[PDB]
Amino acid sequence: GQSRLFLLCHKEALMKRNFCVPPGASPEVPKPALSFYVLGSWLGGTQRKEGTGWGLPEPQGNDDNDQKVHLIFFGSSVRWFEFLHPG
Repeated sequence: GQSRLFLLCHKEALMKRNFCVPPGASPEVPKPALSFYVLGSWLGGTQRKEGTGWGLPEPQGNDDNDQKVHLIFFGSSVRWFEFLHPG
């Protein structure tokens, strides 16, 4: 198994959105779909599964880019909406 920790900062609303054309996909306009995304900051490197528990985190990437990530939720992952809160 693989894991990574992140701290939630702000959560957008849940509404119908029109996705972008995927890179290299067919030039067909996507149908509107229910989706939302959150903005969160990573707290460390990737952690590898170690039996029941998890191993020590890998060293954080020496990247000058800000430790910020966008997590786009859609499809069948929309069920996590009510379990996410800032802080």
